[PDB]
Amino acid sequence: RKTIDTFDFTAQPSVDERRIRELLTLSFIDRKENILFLGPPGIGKTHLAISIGMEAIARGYKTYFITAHDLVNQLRRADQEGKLEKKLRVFVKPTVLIIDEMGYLKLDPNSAHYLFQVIARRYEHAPIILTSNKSFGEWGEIVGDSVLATAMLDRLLHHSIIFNLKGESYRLREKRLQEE
Ligand SMILES: Nc1ncnc2c1ncn2[C@@H]1O[C@H](COP(=O)(O)OP(=O)(O)O)[C@@H](O)[C@H]1O
Ligand code: BEF
Ligand SMILES: [Mg+2]
Repeated sequence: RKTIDTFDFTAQPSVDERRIRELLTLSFIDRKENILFLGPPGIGKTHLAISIGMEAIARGYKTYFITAHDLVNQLRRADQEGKLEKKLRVFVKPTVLIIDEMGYLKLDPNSAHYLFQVIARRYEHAPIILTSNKSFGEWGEIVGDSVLATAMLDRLLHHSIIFNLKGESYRLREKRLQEE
């Protein structure tokens, strides 16, 4: 549970606080816009995603957080038990779905399509907030199918607000400060 008020914009100058404050108005929800935070590990992607989610919850919007690998794996099981459609509603019903950590783990090519279904069903219905360390061109490798990746991104990116973050890891930052 992280909020915008604990985010140090001096330590992370690659993100414009103004743009983030625009997100916190939650305008993106009615505009059906997805929010994407991209960049290397530890730079505040998940922090910012959770901050927006926390604002949504406070403003009365149902919000759900899950990593990409967990989402794919859970939907796989639900499908094996002939209850795919029921698990799908869990990820489609929330007004704001945060799909965290897209791209560290290559997804089972046999299960990558579960992610497409969530994206396709939420498409032009309810926002997805996504964090990833990979460029869009690398998504083919993640899902094990360049064609499926293009289809996913076509929907995801159509109505979207993209943040490309940079900088040194805040994790290693805090580690230095202790040592020093
Ligand atoms: N500018 C920042 N200001 C305050 N805390 C930060 C900042 N960037 C990262 N953190 C914190 O460092 C840790 C790593 O940030 P995180 O967003 O989880 O990394 P990632 O970009 O890989 O998702 C978290 O605990 C986060 O709250
Ligand atoms: F390590 Be971060 F979640 F990309
Ligand atoms: Mg993260």
